Order: sequence, then C-alpha cells, then structure tokens
Amino acid sequence: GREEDPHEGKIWFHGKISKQEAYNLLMTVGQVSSFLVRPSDNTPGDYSLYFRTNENIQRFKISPTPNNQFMMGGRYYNSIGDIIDHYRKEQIVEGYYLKEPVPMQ
Repeated sequence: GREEDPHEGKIWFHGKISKQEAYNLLMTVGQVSSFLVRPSDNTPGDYSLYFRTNENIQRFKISPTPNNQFMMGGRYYNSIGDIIDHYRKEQIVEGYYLKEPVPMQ
C-alpha cells in the first residue's frame, strides 16, 4: 500500500493540495499571519512553509536530513513542529510571527 507522509495528521500539514489551492486556503480560511506546510513541488523530499503577510504569501524552504532533522533559515531543527514553535515566539519576517494554522479542510 501507499505510505502517507510522516506529517499527515498534523494540524498545519496539507499533503494533497496544489500551490494555488494553498494560497486560496490562506486567503479564505486563513487570516494574516496564518500558515501551512506542504511538500515541495520542485524539490522532492523538501517541504514549504507558507505564511500570509498583509500584502502577500511567502514560502520558506524546509529541507530534511538523512537523520530526520529539518533545515530552515540556515538552522537545523529536530522537527517541523519545532520550527513552528520557534517562529511563534521569534519573528519570521520583520513585524510578523506565525499565529494560526490553516487546518486540513
């Protein structure tokens, strides 16, 4: 059978939407400072953190390691959940923190 992504069931993880569908969710379900994570289209094995500012949606690359850690913003983290915890408490863009996930609908 087909294996699901290890992050399936995380509130912020969307395994089967397109990039534009993620944007649409952030603009309709989400509010400013909402976020979600999906697998990268262009780099197999990577993830993308999508984040809504007042003017646009920004994407941040998350690159896993062979030992199942995750590189983001030049720094390694034990999990994607730890990246999210970090940027709820320290700004991800000037003036902005992560606030609410967009849940899988």
